[PDB]
Amino acid sequence: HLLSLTRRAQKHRLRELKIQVKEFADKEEGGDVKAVCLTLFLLALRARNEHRQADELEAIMQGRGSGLQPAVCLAIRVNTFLSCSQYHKMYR
DNA sequence: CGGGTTTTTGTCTGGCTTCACACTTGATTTGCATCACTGTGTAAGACAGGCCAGATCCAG
Repeated sequence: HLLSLTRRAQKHRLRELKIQVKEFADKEEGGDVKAVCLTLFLLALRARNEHRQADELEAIMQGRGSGLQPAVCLAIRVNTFLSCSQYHKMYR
């Protein structure tokens, strides 16, 4: 079952398709394999109605800091009736 | 009871990455320990004793 083996074998299996994608990228974008594969996988996720994972992927492709400032954490801790102990529990 | 037919993979091989890898040291940020209290335990039932009430016996 593919997507479960290790490397150097799944390659040997998908070598034909990989060289075809390489030819297509060379013909279209001259070798921009990374971007075209990213777009193909994003649309493949969107086809199966998996917007959450696709959004997470397109957000991490930037690699960004999704950290909340302490004001927002304080607002959440106050306006939701949370004791400091339970908030610390959730935090850890 | 073991001859063929496909996966499943470290390998050779040297030349290239993005990553990895040694003292400071003063603040700076986490992470953990410490201390005085806490809330849930939350209505009835069995029994002895005193008390009159009306019944229990006694008298000429």
